[PDB]
Amino acid sequence: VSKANVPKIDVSPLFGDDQAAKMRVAQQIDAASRDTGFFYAVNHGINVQRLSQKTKEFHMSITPEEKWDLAIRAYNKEHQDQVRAGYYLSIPGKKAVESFCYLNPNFTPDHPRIQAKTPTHEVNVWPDETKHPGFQDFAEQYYWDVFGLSSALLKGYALALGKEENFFARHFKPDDTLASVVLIRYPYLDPYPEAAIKTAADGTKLSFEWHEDVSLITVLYQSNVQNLQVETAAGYQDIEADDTGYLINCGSYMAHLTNNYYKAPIHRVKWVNAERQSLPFFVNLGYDSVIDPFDPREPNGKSDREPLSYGDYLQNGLVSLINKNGQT
Ligand SMILES: CC1(C)S[C@@H]2[C@H](NC(=O)CCC[C@H](N)C(=O)O)C(=O)N2[C@H]1C(=O)O
Ligand SMILES: [Fe+3]
Repeated sequence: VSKANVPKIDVSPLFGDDQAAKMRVAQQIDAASRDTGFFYAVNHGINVQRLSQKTKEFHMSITPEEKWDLAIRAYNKEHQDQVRAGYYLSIPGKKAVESFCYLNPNFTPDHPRIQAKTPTHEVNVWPDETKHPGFQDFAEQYYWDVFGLSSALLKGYALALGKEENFFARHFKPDDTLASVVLIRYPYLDPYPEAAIKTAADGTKLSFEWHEDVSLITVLYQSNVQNLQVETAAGYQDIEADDTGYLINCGSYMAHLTNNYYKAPIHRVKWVNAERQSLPFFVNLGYDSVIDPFDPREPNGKSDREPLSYGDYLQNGLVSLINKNGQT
């Protein structure tokens, strides 16, 4: 198996005022996006060590009782209002992965989208502060930390496509973003349940099958355990691990916007029997956000694709990914 070319891009100029240096970052983002579709953002300014430690303490100390009380509707029929936010239980002997997903901390009972019961908007559920002291505080702060990194990255993508630097970021707002954080635990198990292992067409043992991301972009931190593969025309290629940088890739909304100029890379997760973390931040816009599709390959920049409001894209995409690859 060959190894993917995933360049490391110093993204620090995107927080600054040196415009020429920003263009030079933009060029690298363009090049990576038209090649394998992945790059590592380095010099990002987020304390990922603290992130890994706090996430570990939570995963390793939450109990079955707390998991039921936090479970999404798929695992607890009482919680019909939790479709996105809450705990995704493992099933001993059958399902290895478990995770905790949370949304915009600004989604409160007094938020207009909650009052209106708009789909994909939910109020986060949290564990008891006395049993997990400082966890909600850390998790909400991390949301805004990685929100800030994603804002800067969206400036890079805009400049890379020949747009003003707020083309995407102007729709990425703290008051209505549907972005989500998912704290995924991949456990070490001995014996490892065979039902939790899928076999690809090419024979590779997998934890999660091929998919495109339902997102504009995805901003991913992972433990230093190699697991990801990206599909190319010549077959799947291994993405090497790096637990100091963020792995960045486009989702299918970007592919729609750019008439597939920046494709949503197809990727899968190899099975690896090792305790590790996968912590994606899915960059989603607002429910009513609409970006006019364009084609950077045509001089006029025009395309025949219909504008697609982000809320409808997200609702349709989340259901489709569950139906294709299963309940996570
Ligand atoms: C490869 C990924 C980063 S992406 C893939 C898969 N992703 C999803 O199911 C999307 C969940 C989105 C979230 N509940 C929401 O409401 O927005 C997952 O988990 N996987 C991760 C992994 O398996 O490590
Ligand atoms: Fe993915």
